[PDB]
Amino acid sequence: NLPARICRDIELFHFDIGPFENMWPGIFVYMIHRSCGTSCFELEKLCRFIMSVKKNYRRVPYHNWKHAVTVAHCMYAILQNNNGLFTDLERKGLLIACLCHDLDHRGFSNSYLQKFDHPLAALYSTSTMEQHHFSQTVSILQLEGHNIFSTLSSSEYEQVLEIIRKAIIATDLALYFGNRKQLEEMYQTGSLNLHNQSHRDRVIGLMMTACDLCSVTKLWPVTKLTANDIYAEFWAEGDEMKKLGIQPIPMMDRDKRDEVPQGQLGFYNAVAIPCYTTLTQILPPTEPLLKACRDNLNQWEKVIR
Ligand SMILES: COc1cc2ncnc(N3CC[C@@H](Oc4cnc5ccccc5n4)C3)c2cc1OC
Ligand SMILES: [Mg+2]
Ligand SMILES: [Zn+2]
Repeated sequence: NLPARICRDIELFHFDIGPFENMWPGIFVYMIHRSCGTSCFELEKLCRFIMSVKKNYRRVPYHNWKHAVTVAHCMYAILQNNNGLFTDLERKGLLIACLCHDLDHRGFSNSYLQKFDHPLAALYSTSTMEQHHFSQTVSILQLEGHNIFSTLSSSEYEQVLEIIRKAIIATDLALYFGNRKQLEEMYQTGSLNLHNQSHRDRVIGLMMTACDLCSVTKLWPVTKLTANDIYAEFWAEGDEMKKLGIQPIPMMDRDKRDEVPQGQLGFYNAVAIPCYTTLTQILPPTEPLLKACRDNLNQWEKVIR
């Protein structure tokens, strides 16, 4: 049961889940119980499911089990501050999707799997790792004693698996540019309709981006330390590009590590700032995510000065 500090701070968008792994299942149970009532799930089955999810994340620098529970926490905070917009089934699907959305990641991009000619890239030619993450989730749910949705009707099971598949695939950041461009146009023409399932699927895709990127919405010491882990994987991938005989892009080239601050400025301006600006226009109570992101941009601008 939750320590008082955590019961309080868990409600902040910039909560950090701490270094005790064994506290994370209970943090996730607490969130999904607070969002979806306690009858939502059988505690034993859900416990079994969380441990199996944990076991199928790898010990890589950034796309690991801590990233998964962090992305789930950001979704919890968005859903808690947007009471009555999403259904109980959407709330449960989206927290499950976040916990599962990088299952079995090895720390390499879809672009590297494609250049390597990995077998996953023949199986899933677009959104390769994300199609795999969703495949892993379904395989885990299919293990004995792991069907945390066994009390739903067949129709509601199929519906929640669809909420989860679309939410996982939307974490392919290649898809975010076009999604956010469509949402911005809907917002500005006043045509966005949350009753329209295609529009609602877009807003959930943007939620998934905002949660996947949320290191840039923590406080600066967290954001800066997290950036170490993000570059650790990118530089490992850049080494592997070099070994295939392909010069990596600068972000993946550890010899270009002095240009980190400039690369962060690029990212914030092209991706994170527009992402949280669009999200705040659609869901005004997400505004703290945007304010934290602007503060971090100003920190990277300070490092440059
Ligand atoms: C907080 O630091 C982060 C966090 C990430 N989380 C998840 N995926 C990331 N990437 C996926 C492929 C890449 O995608 C892209 C897409 N578009 C751009 C535009 C301008 C600069 C960089 C851009 N990168 C980079 C980053 C990248 C990053 O900073 C350099
Ligand atoms: Mg991912
Ligand atoms: Zn992720």
